[PDB]
Amino acid sequence: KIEEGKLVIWINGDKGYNGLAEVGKKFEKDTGIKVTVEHPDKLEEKFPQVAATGDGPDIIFWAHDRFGGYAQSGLLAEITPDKAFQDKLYPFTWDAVRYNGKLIAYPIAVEALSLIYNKDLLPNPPKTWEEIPALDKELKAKGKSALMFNLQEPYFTWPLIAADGGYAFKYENGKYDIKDVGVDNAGAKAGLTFLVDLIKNKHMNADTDYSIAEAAFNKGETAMTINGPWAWSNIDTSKVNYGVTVLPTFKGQPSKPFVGVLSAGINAASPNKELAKEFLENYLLTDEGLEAVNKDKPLGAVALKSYEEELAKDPRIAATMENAQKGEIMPNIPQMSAFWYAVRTAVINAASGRQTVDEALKDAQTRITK
Ligand SMILES: OC[C@H]1O[C@@H]2O[C@H]3[C@H](O)[C@@H](O)[C@@H](O[C@H]4[C@H](O)[C@@H](O)[C@@H](O[C@H]5[C@H](O)[C@@H](O)[C@@H](O[C@H]6[C@H](O)[C@@H](O)[C@@H](O[C@H]7[C@H](O)[C@@H](O)[C@@H](O[C@H]8[C@H](O)[C@@H](O)[C@@H](O[C@H]1[C@H](O)[C@H]2O)O[C@@H]8CO)O[C@@H]7CO)O[C@@H]6CO)O[C@@H]5CO)O[C@@H]4CO)O[C@@H]3CO
Repeated sequence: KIEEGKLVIWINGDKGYNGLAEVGKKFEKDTGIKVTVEHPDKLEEKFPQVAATGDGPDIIFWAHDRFGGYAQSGLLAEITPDKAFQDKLYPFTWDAVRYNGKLIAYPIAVEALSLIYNKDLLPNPPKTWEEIPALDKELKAKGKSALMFNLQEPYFTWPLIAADGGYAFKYENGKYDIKDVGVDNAGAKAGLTFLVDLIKNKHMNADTDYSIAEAAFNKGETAMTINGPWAWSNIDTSKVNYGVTVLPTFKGQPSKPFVGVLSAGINAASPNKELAKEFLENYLLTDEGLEAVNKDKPLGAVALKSYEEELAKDPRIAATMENAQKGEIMPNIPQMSAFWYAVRTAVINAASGRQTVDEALKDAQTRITK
């Protein structure tokens, strides 16, 4: 069902889909071509189903990590932007959208975790992970804790584990080596061990989940937290006086948060590929375009250098980018579902003495490169 002479875009419901529409209206003015933005529930699952049979939308919006699965099944058309369009986005962001050495989507927005702190309790954030244990005792003397984050999820603990050497899969060129996993090196042990210590010296609680670390920061009980752009909305509400800054270093090495890139890909089945290419590169990927979606619902840090510079006037955004420029692009290969599951295990076991650091990581690694 190659609709033809139309544009149909699929975007998640929690995004700036009305702003996106106005861009669509703009397009419709210089072209006569109708745009249509929809936000169907479970679009990330419906896409692969409808597209396998030459259906779905012309363009799909989703975080880049799902795009590798789509591309393996040849659901996404390859893109060919020119060097001069390429130089308009941050370099790092193009590597988020290369599958099998091919460009499969356009990078929109960039997300990464940041260190969020209570300005009131902690007038100056720690620049070191090593210096947090002291801060905790220092702060516990007044009834408050130093830090509180999601420990139940690998996404949240990786920044530290990867700080000194850890990685998921090696990127030596534009391909990921699926047998070269960095969960069992020196660096990962150094970082996981540091984390275990925090739990063992009662500086941290082993069952602290997302909702527990949020409640705590937000009620003013703890002085720091580790969260993303999606979380800001609730703190505003909470009325806390927070700041957002770079992640602490570990052994003098930066924390390595995973990076997620919001991306737009074109259905391999679209008859409208040149139309979509036109709309993306010249209508959406411009200052007036990112601004129109953004006014509807913030995007965070964007990949468009020009607009980034203006957005980065909000220290929360500049910090997100700073963190993403130090982070680890979340690999988009199918093997990643192997890393999650196994890393969630290695960490939980280490944090509850159910297995040492050296035991957990080693069995994690065999599981992954299995
Ligand atoms: O119940 C909650 C959730 O249930 C359903 O989701 C299931 C999902 O469909 C399955 O695919 C599976 O997911 C596993 C996944 O495949 C594994 O790879 C791993 O997940 C990793 C992610 O793939 C990886 O991207 C990363 O994730 C981080 C995100 O990138 C990052 O943006 C952030 O996420 C925050 C969201 O941005 C924010 O909107 C908010 O999320 C709410 C969702 O929007 C909303 O859909 C719903 O989620 C349902 C979902 O609809 C069902 O499909 O509620 C969410 C509130 O929790 O907040 C997010 C932060 O909480 O953060 C994350 C890391 O959390 O890393 C992860 C691994 O660390 O594991 C997945 C299973 O754990 O299973 C889930 C059901 O559990």
